Amino acid sequence: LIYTAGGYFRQSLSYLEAYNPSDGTWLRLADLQVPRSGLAGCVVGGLLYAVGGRNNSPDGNTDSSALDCYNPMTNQWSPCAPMSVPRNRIGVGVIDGHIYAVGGSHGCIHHNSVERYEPERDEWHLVAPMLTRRIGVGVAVLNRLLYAVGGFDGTNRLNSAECYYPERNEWRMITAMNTIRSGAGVCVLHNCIYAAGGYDGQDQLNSVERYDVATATWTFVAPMKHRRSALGITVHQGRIYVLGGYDGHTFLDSVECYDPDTDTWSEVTRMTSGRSGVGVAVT
Repeated sequence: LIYTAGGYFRQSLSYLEAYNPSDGTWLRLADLQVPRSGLAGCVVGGLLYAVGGRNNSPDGNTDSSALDCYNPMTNQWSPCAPMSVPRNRIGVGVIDGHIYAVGGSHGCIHHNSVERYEPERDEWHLVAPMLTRRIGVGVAVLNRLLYAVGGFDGTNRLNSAECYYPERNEWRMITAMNTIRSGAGVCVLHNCIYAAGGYDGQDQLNSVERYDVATATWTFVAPMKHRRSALGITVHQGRIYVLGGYDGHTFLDSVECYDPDTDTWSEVTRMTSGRSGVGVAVT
């Protein structure tokens, strides 16, 4: 099932909920220990991890270096070692069972730094920094290479993407997206890096485009029905789901589903309550 952790609606949230695309219904689980928005989620060894973010509350706005791990058959969170720095609006990806933490912000500092986590050793380690400072960065893994896509460097929203090679611990710029996207949902479906929605400094976006590594080309596909940034994104049974986000007016509860065979989006469910800035992963 598709798990959503954290989010924002008037304050950062602690919710953990699971949607099942078969039954159409939602299941409510254990709260995060600390509320977080702007976090990322991923799954390693079947366990779901919540990475970075910020606790935006009536009493504070503290950026998060936390890493916490949740177990689906214990329904228990337990803390792991924290990162070198707080990273709000972080991106994450998984290569070889290891979590890479990319970019994000701490106050007015916009990180280009990156670090890697080891679940069997509960250790963070710093790797090579990106070429670009990127908050609201989208991250994807394809052929075991790590891609950092879009974001905001503090002045400009970005259409650039760059690629990390783990045996070359070096960053390489690639072909830019057609669209500037901060806070897009970025995932891999088929064997393309998809970038959906986001914010370009003027409008929240409903357009979607995908990267083919062999031809180094980005191509548009069908747009979502409603513009959205700070969406959670995941792939389930060969299909993309986008969860919530902010459309410039409303915190959406809409969940849209992209069918790649038809190049069609459909509204499939409502989240229990509208929210943005979640971490999503499937297990």
